[PDB]
Amino acid sequence: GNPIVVVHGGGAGPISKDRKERVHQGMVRAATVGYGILREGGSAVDAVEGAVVALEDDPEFNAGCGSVLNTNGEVEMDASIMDGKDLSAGAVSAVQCIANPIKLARLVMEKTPHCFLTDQGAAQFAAAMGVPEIPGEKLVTERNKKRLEKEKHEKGATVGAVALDCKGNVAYATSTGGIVNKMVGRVGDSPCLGAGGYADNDIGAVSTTGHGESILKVNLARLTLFHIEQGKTVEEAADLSLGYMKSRVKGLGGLIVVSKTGDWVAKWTSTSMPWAAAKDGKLHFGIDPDDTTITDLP
Amino acid sequence: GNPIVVVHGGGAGPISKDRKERVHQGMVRAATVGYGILREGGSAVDAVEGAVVALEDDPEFNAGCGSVLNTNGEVEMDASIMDGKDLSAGAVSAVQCIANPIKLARLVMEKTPHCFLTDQGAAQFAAAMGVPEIPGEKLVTERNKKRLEKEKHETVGAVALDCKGNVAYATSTGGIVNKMVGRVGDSPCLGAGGYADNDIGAVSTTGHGESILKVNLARLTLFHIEQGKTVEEAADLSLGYMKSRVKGLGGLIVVSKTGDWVAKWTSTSMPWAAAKDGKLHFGIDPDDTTITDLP
Ligand code: NA
Ligand code: NA
Repeated sequence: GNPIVVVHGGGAGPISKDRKERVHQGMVRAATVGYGILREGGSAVDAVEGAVVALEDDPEFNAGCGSVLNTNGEVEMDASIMDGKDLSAGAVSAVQCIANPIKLARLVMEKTPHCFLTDQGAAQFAAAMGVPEIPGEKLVTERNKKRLEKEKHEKGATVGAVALDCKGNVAYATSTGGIVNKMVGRVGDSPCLGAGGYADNDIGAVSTTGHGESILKVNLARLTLFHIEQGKTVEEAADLSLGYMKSRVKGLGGLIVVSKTGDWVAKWTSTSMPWAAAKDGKLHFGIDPDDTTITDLP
Repeated sequence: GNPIVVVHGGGAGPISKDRKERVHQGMVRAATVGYGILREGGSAVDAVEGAVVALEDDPEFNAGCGSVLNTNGEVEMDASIMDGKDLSAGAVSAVQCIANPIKLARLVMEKTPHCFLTDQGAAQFAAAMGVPEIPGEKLVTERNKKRLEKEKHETVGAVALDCKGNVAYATSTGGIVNKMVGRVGDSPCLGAGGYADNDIGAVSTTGHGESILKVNLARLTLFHIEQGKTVEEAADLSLGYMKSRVKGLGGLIVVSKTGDWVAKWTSTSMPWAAAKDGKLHFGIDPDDTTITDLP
């Protein structure tokens, strides 16, 4: 039984030669953790969580440490995780002062009769679960402070993973800092099932990135899976769904897909999207269209 | 075109003879407001909002005043509204101390570059928009206080098709009895709480929120319509899937772009009403439909 892990960063382009290598190493690390969990017989859920925790902790990515700032220069995070076997899910929105929103989303799934907690109640739940509070300042990066000032002045005028485990289970995890200069309490697509991602053993798993409002309006992740159900390949499904978002709501973004049959793809309508996939002892990586590197994974 | 408005309450248990009549009058009033807006040439969005504001203000219904209580005996509300023309939307979650979450969801849609605000940020936005703050107690009913105590010791919506061919949905709720602080249901989530698309139709749902979210109930219903199923087949298939896959019960109302509509549920009951071609349709229990004329 051949397990697969696919990871994505946020559509980033253009980037400096030296930052491109840090992004590359970050993607490799996330996919290595994810694949490593799968190879030891771990679940698709553990794999996607492991991969996303890596990207949250990595300051080079828009999730956890490295999250973009809202209008007040604060880090407000969203995350969701879904299990394709029983459709079990966990999600958090407008979370602050925690290192790993995806672990909190996993906790919502496993420890509550719910699948979505927000802001104050999500903060209270994190405290009750013994999740350590970190200075909100430890999530803020200088690059994100500059981005915010740039955005505010111009106005003068989103990571994830999908997996198929050894037992045939599929899962997705999506985590974000949102959009630069967002309003206080703005909720994106990331914590919303069907938009931020979707996982179903009878179809496959999707994790998305891009303009959250657009992803929400088109239900991007569930839409992708609807084309797969209708007989389209993972590539056709991704193209059709992304294409529809572009034409209908003028939205750009990207997604990663894994079908129940083991087919996978990473596609985007934005400039770039860092991505990596691991399957059959091989690591696939890319950032720009039609520029992919494949290396052997012992 | 012939405009249509469909409204729903929350799935209800066997209720008292006199409570059924207040429920009936509430549903009639919501559909009357909705239909009245449509008949004057108003948009589908204005119609669904008008119908839902009525149900929020009505203490008989689980939205606005009459919202079920959370674990702390407080009212925390969720709402979403969508316009089928451009897929523009507005949603709010864990909102407190405001009379009309649906009006706040409409303001998110019209006055911000976003479509979903939560808790503290939604409250800040409401204040900046001049939305009056009401005491939490004004949203609390005695029936709800009893429900909470009972539970501890062990949801409304509208769809419309306007004269210009636009479709819309509005969904508003108090959530589930004894829910955790900050619990977000299906109601403010596009594709789950509802979905509106001029190229298909509009859906508004009710029931076990977690189940509705997991199956993407409203968008799922519309996928079946896209595949050639009638509004009735689509509703049955989607509700049936929620029941079998995630053990969830609930209900929904649908209006297709062609004018076909239906109200279906897997729960015990679901108060509903529909207005089209000067006629009002109403029911609570399966196959109890009453039809009356309206000039
Ligand atoms: Na990061
Ligand atoms: Na009410």
